[PDB]
Amino acid sequence: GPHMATGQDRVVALVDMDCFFVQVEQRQNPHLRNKPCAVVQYKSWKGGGIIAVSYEARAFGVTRSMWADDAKKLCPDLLLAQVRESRGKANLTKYREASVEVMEIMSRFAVIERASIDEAYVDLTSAVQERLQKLQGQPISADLLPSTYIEGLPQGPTVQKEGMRKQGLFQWLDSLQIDNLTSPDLQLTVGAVIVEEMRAAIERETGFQCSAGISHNKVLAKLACGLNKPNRQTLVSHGSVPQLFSQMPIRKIRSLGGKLGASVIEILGIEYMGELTQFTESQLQSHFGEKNGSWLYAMCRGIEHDPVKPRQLPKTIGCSKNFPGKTALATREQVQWWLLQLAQELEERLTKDRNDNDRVATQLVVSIRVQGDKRLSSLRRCCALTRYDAHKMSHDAFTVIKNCNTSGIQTEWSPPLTMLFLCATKFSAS
DNA sequence: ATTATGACGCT
DNA sequence: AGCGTCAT
Ligand SMILES: Nc1ncnc2c1ncn2[C@H]1C[C@H](O)[C@@H](COP(=O)(O)OP(=O)(O)OP(=O)(O)O)O1
Ligand SMILES: [Ca+2]
Repeated sequence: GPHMATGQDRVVALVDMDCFFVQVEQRQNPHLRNKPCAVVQYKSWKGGGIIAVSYEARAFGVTRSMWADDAKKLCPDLLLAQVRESRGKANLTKYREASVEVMEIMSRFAVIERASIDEAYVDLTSAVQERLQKLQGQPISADLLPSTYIEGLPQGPTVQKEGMRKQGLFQWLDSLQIDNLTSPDLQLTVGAVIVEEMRAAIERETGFQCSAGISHNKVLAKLACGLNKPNRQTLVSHGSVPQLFSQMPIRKIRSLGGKLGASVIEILGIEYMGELTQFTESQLQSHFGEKNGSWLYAMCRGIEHDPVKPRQLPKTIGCSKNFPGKTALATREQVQWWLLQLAQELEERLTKDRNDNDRVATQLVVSIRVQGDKRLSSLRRCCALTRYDAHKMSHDAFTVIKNCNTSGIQTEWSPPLTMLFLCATKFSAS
């Protein structure tokens, strides 16, 4: 009733760059623009592995993880851009720097939480309040929402996509009460106005297009973002939740895409998020734990309280390389040489980070995978990171893992290593 | 023979 | 600490 929380206290957005690495390469090489194209890493093995795909290529069925040779079978005219290779490994610097471009623009509008290389959450609550004070009861023109979809609309008593968009937007605005400055629906709408502005600035100043979700929390914002890709934004109101969730597979919600989501489905014998409303909070806690149970109880009602964390920079800086099948490292000289290569890229990135961001990493994490292990990581050890020196870091990394060697022979390494990973962590101000 | 990342929860 | 899960 009057004490039942509705989770409408915040305005939160999720900005998601469209086929990001592809856009980066297309900006650099105009020949790739408006073409079926993909970004690949390495080229020797089956033409290389695809890590990003343009929407033109997706129409042919091209997907991430697909080998370029196989993608060509579906899309013979597919164009390709290769990830830069340095010191024998893929180097993602161009995309990290492009990410910084976008993140710094978004930061002008509000505090952001860097979710990934090309996603950021935004808490627009305060900005919306300010903007509402300028409007002063003034209605919101549909012209201020040129790329916005209102989920669930149109509805009630045109066969084209854009036509439908406008009809929904019209119904939404027609029902708004611009008279109430505390109206959640109004707040969401102003949030979307600001996101239009943010997305316009991103495209103007970088050339990159993106999609966005606007709602009352991170999970709904994220879900909304994916509803109308690419180059569009979607508003998901609290009111839209029941119908939206009624046919929404549980795996579509952030954090429920893996084993937990599978267990929710199996244990409860349900398929859709909405079906969760029929269980008490205690019931959910009993199956999935105190934390998960509470989260699920609230989430299926469109309520979540995870805050947009003020963090624009990554917490860690890591370098990793796989050594599949026959290429698995089997000698001591091999292991040492590749640790050095990884350590050299790491030193380079750490030094840049220290100059730009006034901080120093204090811990070096070393991870390896042994041939046969199904897990991505077989072992993880840490040592002190006291100096940004590649030779020292590689030596220290070898030291902490050198006893993983079974070979009675000092020169041979067994079982062969199929993955090396160096990660700098635990930053302090400098 | 996907690969290269990155954040956070559990114990 | 070291491992697992989930995500771009
Ligand atoms: N599994 C992966 N391995 C390596 N790189 C990845 C992987 N997933 C994503 N990336 C990289 C390439 C992507 O361009 C970028 C952002 O990923 P993601 O948001 O999942 O898709 P995308 O931006 O390419 O397409 P979309 O338009 O659907 O968002 O990060
Ligand atoms: Ca993206």
